[PDB]
Amino acid sequence: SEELLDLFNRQVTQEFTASQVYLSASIWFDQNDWEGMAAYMLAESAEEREHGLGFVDFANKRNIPIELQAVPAPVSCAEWSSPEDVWQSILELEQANTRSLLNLAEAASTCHDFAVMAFLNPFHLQQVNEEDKIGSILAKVTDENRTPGLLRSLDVVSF
Amino acid sequence: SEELLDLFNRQVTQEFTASQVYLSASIWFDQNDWEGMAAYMLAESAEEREHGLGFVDFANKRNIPIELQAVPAPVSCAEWSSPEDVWQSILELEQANTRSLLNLAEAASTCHDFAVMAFLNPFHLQQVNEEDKIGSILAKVTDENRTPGLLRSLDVVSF
Amino acid sequence: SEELLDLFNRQVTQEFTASQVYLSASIWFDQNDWEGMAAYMLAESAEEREHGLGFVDFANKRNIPIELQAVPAPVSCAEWSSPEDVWQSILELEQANTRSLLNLAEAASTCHDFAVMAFLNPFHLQQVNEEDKIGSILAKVTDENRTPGLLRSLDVVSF
Amino acid sequence: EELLDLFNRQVTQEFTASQVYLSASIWFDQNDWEGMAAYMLAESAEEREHGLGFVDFANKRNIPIELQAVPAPVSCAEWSSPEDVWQSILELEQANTRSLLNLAEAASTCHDFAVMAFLNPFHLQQVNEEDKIGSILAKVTDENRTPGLLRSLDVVS
Amino acid sequence: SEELLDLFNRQVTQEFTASQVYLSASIWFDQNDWEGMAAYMLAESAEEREHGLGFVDFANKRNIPIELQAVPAPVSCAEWSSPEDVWQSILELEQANTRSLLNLAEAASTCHDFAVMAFLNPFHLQQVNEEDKIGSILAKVTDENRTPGLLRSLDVVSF
Ligand SMILES: [Fe+3]
Ligand SMILES: [Fe+3]
Ligand SMILES: [Fe+3]
Ligand SMILES: [Fe+3]
Ligand SMILES: [Fe+3]
Ligand SMILES: [Fe+3]
Ligand SMILES: [Fe+3]
Ligand SMILES: [Fe+3]
Ligand SMILES: [Fe+3]
Ligand SMILES: [Fe+3]
Ligand SMILES: [Fe+3]
Ligand SMILES: [Fe+3]
Ligand SMILES: [Fe+3]
Ligand SMILES: [Fe+3]
Ligand SMILES: [Fe+3]
Ligand SMILES: [Fe+3]
Ligand SMILES: [Fe+3]
Ligand SMILES: [Fe+3]
Ligand SMILES: [Fe+3]
Repeated sequence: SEELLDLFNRQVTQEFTASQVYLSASIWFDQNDWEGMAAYMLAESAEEREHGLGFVDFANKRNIPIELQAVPAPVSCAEWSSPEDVWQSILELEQANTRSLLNLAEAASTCHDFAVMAFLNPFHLQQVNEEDKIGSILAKVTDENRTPGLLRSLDVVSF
Repeated sequence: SEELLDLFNRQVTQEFTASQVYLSASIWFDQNDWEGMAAYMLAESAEEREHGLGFVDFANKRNIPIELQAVPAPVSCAEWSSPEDVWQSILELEQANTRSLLNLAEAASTCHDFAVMAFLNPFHLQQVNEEDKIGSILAKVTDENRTPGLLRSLDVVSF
Repeated sequence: SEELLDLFNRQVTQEFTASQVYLSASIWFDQNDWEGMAAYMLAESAEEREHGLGFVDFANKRNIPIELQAVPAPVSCAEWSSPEDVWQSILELEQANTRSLLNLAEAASTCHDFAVMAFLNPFHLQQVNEEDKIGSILAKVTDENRTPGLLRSLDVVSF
Repeated sequence: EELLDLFNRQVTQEFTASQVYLSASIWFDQNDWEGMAAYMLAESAEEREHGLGFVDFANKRNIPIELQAVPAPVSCAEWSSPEDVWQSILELEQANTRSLLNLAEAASTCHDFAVMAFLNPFHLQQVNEEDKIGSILAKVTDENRTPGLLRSLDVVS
Repeated sequence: SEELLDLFNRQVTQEFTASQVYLSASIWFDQNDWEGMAAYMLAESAEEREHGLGFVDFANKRNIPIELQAVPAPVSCAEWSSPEDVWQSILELEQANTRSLLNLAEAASTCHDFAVMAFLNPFHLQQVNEEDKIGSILAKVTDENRTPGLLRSLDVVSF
């Protein structure tokens, strides 16, 4: 019971942690003049914030008390020295959002909490699409960057 | 007091000097068949002329006498043998426009000339955006030109 | 700063003093059948009251207490005998308004009151425009009035 | 090529004229002739467009252009009334016309039919311009015979 | 006199010869799967036909008898083994159209035939723009083809 409350609460922190990692990725791309990839990251930073606010709003409706935790400093921007490194961290970040949601669904399932299971369904399916989209961008970036300059030519055109 | 008059007057010459450097860059790019970069430079040549005319118009309103100086021949087109060289001179040129405006703001500040400080504010912020935009283009051009031909393929698509 | 609060209060008084002086000019012009110059003066009497109202609204928001002072009786109308005299008094009035504003900005700058200085900026620039416009009308009035009846032909035309 | 040199000098002459027009705009604004000031500011932008048109044709025709300094205007020092300013501007347009005719004579000697064709609309624009300027100068010279009267007509044009 | 008739007549053959060379270039590009460059050539083939018909129409109006000559087989498509070779032949072809028009203008000039000189003026200026545009495309193609594959990537995007 309490475990469900705790995992709901942790989900909000995970989505806001992901919002800040995406903002860090936007900064790294703008600082290195990848304005197209920076705008994509900034849009995802706002979207993850929206995911967190949806969990807050449902929790309030369901009388699940939310206590906002610290949103950790992103520190993957330590590692990053090329756009591949940034997109690989973003892929790992979406995988962690997916695992957080599955853990939460498992707790709900154990509790027979059908309303929380229902609420999570569109997020499970969102995550499938997000991991697919980021996986695909990572593949494109890794392939284009085999030729000097070429990756730039595709921040400019796409994004 | 007089120093403020002189620096106002010099600002007009700096913006018209920059207008002519951008026209020289347009010529170098058209002569070398970079029609996209040439059209960007020609647009900036007109914009710097507009900055100079705004300083003339304010000076007339504020009874700061303007005496138009010679606009020097651009001679950076000596150096240029690749688009990187052109964009690097343009970056240096915007940095000199920014320094000219800051010197002018310092004189105004010393004189407690609040109207001239206010007038300069949108130009300080314009310059921040211009140095950022030219820095970013220079980075893109330097990276694309690591592969023969590739830079061309992006005059054509962007610009 | 007592100085800064008093000068803010004084600025409201100066804008309302100027409103009344413009209304006095409108009466002189209407009495002497210069209906075009009267309507100009009436529009400016309303604009200077809007300036004073702008200062009262910002003072209220910034917790600057406003004590409304008397708006003195205009005295120049006792001595005006031609349009040139009236326009010369309005130029002087505008020069006063600008001095009052620069005094207030000097007090704000000493107090490092960044918000008050930022509020004043559009008024600094408006005064450059108003002094230029009045000085140019005064110049046209003074030249046209060298031929009998010619200035009348220009209240009728412009205004 | 004296042809090449004259084509470069034409760019410099148009930008020289742009600056002389801007200097006339400033003398008029300083002296509260805002109407005549706006006419000269428009001409200053038009002359810069004539120079840009020359640069563009030279780039297409592979005529190398090397931008020269644009000399500071000096006729403002002597102006004391609008008639002086307008008289300098008529002299400036006569100089622009002469520069175009010198370029056209070299193109004709060279049998450069493309450059002669390119110049034709500029020869006709100069006729129109010298006419308009000579007409305004005549109107200003006549109106300024009565004190104040010229002013009364800046404000109405 | 007769020389003017002959050179008018030869101009029609030159424009129709150029129409067929452009059609040959379209075929070579379609056969080698350069559909963007093929469509440009086909458009120029129709345009040169239009230039020839304009000369026919003026000649009819001016009572210059036209006798249509054989339009020669294009045989530059012998040489061609890369798009650079095609564009270089097209540049040479526009240079020959320009020379044909200048020869014709010289004959008209000698004859003091002011109507034929006037008629040719827009064609002299068309040619300046055409040689500039083809020169520029040739430069782009020669530079892009320094990297395998890259030129293709710009038939697809431009054209
Ligand atoms: Fe997302
Ligand atoms: Fe997304
Ligand atoms: Fe999320
Ligand atoms: Fe996500
Ligand atoms: Fe700019
Ligand atoms: Fe720009
Ligand atoms: Fe500038
Ligand atoms: Fe700039
Ligand atoms: Fe006002
Ligand atoms: Fe006003
Ligand atoms: Fe006021
Ligand atoms: Fe006022
Ligand atoms: Fe003109
Ligand atoms: Fe001109
Ligand atoms: Fe002109
Ligand atoms: Fe064509
Ligand atoms: Fe074409
Ligand atoms: Fe043709
Ligand atoms: Fe052609």
